[PDB]
Formats: sequence, C-alpha cells, structure tokens
Amino acid sequence: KVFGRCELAAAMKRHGLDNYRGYSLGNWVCAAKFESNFNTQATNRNTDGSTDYGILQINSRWWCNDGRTPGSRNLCNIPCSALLSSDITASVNCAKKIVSDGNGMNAWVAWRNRCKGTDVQAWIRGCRL
Ligand SMILES: [N]
Ligand SMILES: [N]
Ligand SMILES: [Pt+2]
Ligand SMILES: [Pt+2]
Ligand SMILES: [Pt+2]
Repeated sequence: KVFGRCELAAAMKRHGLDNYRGYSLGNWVCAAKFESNFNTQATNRNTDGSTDYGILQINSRWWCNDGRTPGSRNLCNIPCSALLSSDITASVNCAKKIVSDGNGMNAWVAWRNRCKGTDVQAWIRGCRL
C-alpha cells in the first residue's frame, strides 16, 4: 500500500506514535516519507547484507528475521515480511521498541539527515487526524 501523507499521519496517531518518547507525529511522517516514500512494500538491501523492510525501513541486522541475515538478532521477534503489510501495526510496534533503545530516532538515517531539526509540523499540515 502507498499511503497518502494525511492517511499515514492518521494511522500513526491511531497506533500511538504521536509524541511517542517525545517525537511529534510530524517526525514519524517525515521519517516514513524519506525512508519508504510511504510505501508499505519498500525493501532495500544494505552493504552488510541485511535488508530494510516496510514503511519505516526496519533493518534485519537487529529487529526482524528474513532468513538470510547471518549473525543478526530478531529483537522485535517477527518475520521481516510482517513489516510489508498494508496494516502498519507490526511496523509501529517494532518502531516503538527501536526508538526506546537509547538512540531515539537517530536509528533512522533518513530522519537524522533530512528531518531532525527541520519544521516537521509541515508534514501534518491540513490533515484531519
Ligand atoms: N489505523
Ligand atoms: N500498533
Ligand atoms: Pt487508502
Ligand atoms: Pt491501522
Ligand atoms: Pt495499534
């Protein structure tokens, strides 16, 4: 599923991401835009052989099992394919564990490089949430 901007903001609000560990909804919408272009199906292979999955590009190195990432962990205890559903529940639940692990949203390279310290409120402008 390719979400619209306000459609995803509404879904992320429903699943408890608004102000989750102090990160406004605009931060999460910004992160999703630059990680996946709002596409639940997005996959990208990393240089270390791990792959990033779904709307928030959750990495097999630490968070999910994709059956082809040697010596990695599965800290969200999910198959990485669960992260590609039109339903964002698995991605949200796993993102809450990630953002809570001490590094906050710095885990998301696209957030650090394109969202951090910008006017993220612009990402929810006009949205009926
Ligand atoms: N949702
Ligand atoms: N969720
Ligand atoms: Pt839709
Ligand atoms: Pt939902
Ligand atoms: Pt939920």
